[PDB]
Amino acid sequence: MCGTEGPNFYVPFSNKTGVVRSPFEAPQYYLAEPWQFSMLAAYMFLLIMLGFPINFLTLYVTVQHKKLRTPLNYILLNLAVADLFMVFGGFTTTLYTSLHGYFVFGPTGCNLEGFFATLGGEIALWSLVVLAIERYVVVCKPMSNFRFGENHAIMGVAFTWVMALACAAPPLVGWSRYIPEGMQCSCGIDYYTPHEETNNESFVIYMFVVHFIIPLIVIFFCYGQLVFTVKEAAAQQQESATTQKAEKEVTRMVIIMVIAFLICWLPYAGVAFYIFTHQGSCFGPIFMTIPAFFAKTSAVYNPVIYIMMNKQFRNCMVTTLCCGKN
Ligand SMILES: *[C@@H]1O[C@H](CO)[C@@H](O[C@@H]2O[C@H](CO)[C@@H](O[C@@H]3O[C@H](CO[C@H]4O[C@H](CO)[C@@H](O)[C@H](O)[C@@H]4O)[C@@H](O)[C@H](O[C@H]4O[C@H](CO)[C@@H](O)[C@H](O)[C@@H]4O)[C@@H]3O)[C@H](O)[C@H]2NC(C)=O)[C@H](O)[C@H]1NC(C)=O
Ligand SMILES: O=C1N=C(CC(=O)N2CCC3(CC2)Oc2ccccc2O3)CC=C1Cl
Ligand SMILES: CCCCCCCCO[C@@H]1O[C@H](CO)[C@@H](O)[C@H](O)[C@H]1O
Ligand SMILES: CCCCCCCCO[C@@H]1O[C@H](CO)[C@@H](O)[C@H](O)[C@H]1O
Ligand SMILES: CCCCCCCCO[C@@H]1O[C@H](CO)[C@@H](O)[C@H](O)[C@H]1O
Ligand SMILES: CCCCCCCCO[C@@H]1O[C@H](CO)[C@@H](O)[C@H](O)[C@H]1O
Ligand SMILES: CCCCCCCCO[C@@H]1O[C@H](CO)[C@@H](O)[C@H](O)[C@H]1O
Ligand SMILES: *C(=O)CCCCCCCCCCCCCCC
Repeated sequence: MCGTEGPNFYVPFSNKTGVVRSPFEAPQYYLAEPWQFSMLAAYMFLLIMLGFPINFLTLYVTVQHKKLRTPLNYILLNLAVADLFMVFGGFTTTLYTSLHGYFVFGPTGCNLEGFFATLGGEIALWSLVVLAIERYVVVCKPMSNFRFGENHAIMGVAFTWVMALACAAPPLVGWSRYIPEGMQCSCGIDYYTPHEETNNESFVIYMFVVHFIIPLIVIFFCYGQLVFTVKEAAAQQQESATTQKAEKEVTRMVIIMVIAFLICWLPYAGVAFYIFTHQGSCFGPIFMTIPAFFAKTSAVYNPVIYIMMNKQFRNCMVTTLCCGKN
């Protein structure tokens, strides 16, 4: 008796005192104090205020700077758009519901806000995967006579939308479901409930393997094989000081990317390990929602790492911000 079940929701609080209400109808202040809902709102405001300009400025400077519109950069524009789906489909909605203390848009808004928030983060995820595959193909040259062009870059972008739809869409048609999560102001995939009518179990396994394990293996193989290729080539040109400098910065950048991906990936595995073991107990409105809580920040630090630290974009954006000068 950990929570209160209802049609289209699961509140992580016991109704033995009769105070639980539908997360679609009334504030959930038994889950958390009003000021904690405010701090949830303040966190969404921070994400909006950092995440909109950075990701929008990424799209804007690409319009103003011809050098950025290369095919290898398409997937980074895709990342920028995905983060904007997170900012507007997710963070902005959640700022609004947060300040009511429940999901005021009803179950219909739940499927909508759950779709677009989930799609956004899933496109971002697979953009980091596709970018690693592309960099691996361009550097390690696994295919004999191959040249990466506009057509290949478009396939990569389309591929992320297919993978994101492969996660975000089934809950609208009967495999898993969208429900309010945590403090009941955002909607998402149901990992909290063994809903047999929508076969929640097999979807969690499908998510764990296809949308969690596979991304880690591809990112690690590709980038590891790339660092290996760059390090062997540098080893054969050791008197080229710039080749050595270029080798160090590629390695340093792969480490930053992979570490930043683990900062978002390991919390889910940490919580996962707390459900493989420690299966019996109940989970508060914060337990499985801690990884989701902190993964939202990827809408800010991913463009900082992949776009803002890109030597090209950085100078482009400085010129754009500075009305053309410097
Ligand atoms: C967590 O647990 C609580 C406690 O059980 C649930 O809240 C109760 O929900 C039931 C309905 O499911 C509520 O019952 C309905 O109350 C209506 C209003 O009652 C108030 O006003 C009357 C005077 O009209 C007072 O006497 C009473 O004390 C209340 O203050 C009634 O109009 C309803 O009557 C209709 O339905 C019943 C059958 O349930 C019939 O017998 C009647 O003839 C009539 O058709 C009904 O009684 C109850 O008031 C709620 N209690 C509280 C404390 O809120 C939550 O739903 C549950 N949470 C979740 C998420 O499930
Ligand atoms: O790679 C990633 N994939 C992500 C996709 C996603 O939203 N998640 C759904 C919940 C998920 C997988 C992760 O976490 C689980 C823990 C235990 C059992 C099943 C699980 O499914 C997010 C972030 C990264 Cl870094
Ligand atoms: C830098 C560390 C920040 C920690 C913030 C913890 C704030 C706790 O603050 C307390 O929380 C209670 C919760 O109901 C309130 O009722 C108390 O009035 C309040 O003082
Ligand atoms: C840009 C941010 C807009 C925030 C809009 C918050 C509106 C909150 O609305 C409030 O919700 C309460 C229920 O929790 C009602 O009881 C109040 O009457 C109502 O004013
Ligand atoms: C150190 C602070 C950790 C705070 C963890 C808070 C977990 C609350 O859960 C949160 O509820 C929100 C409302 O539905 C959701 O939109 C968020 O995705 C979810 O993480
Ligand atoms: C480094 C990887 C970048 C992308 C990380 C995506 C994390 C997505 O996080 C997911 O967001 C959904 C919608 O808010 C929630 O329903 C899920 O509970 C949550 O895990
Ligand atoms: C996804 C896999 C990421 C691969 C990161 C490789 C980091 C290797 O890092 C390198 O290791 C060398 C070991 O001799 C050290 O000598 C170098 O100083 C160091 O740059
Ligand atoms: C040229 O490259 C710079 C052009 C002039 C920009 C100077 C203004 C920058 C201010 C940005 C930070 C504002 C902080 C607001 C915080 C709420």
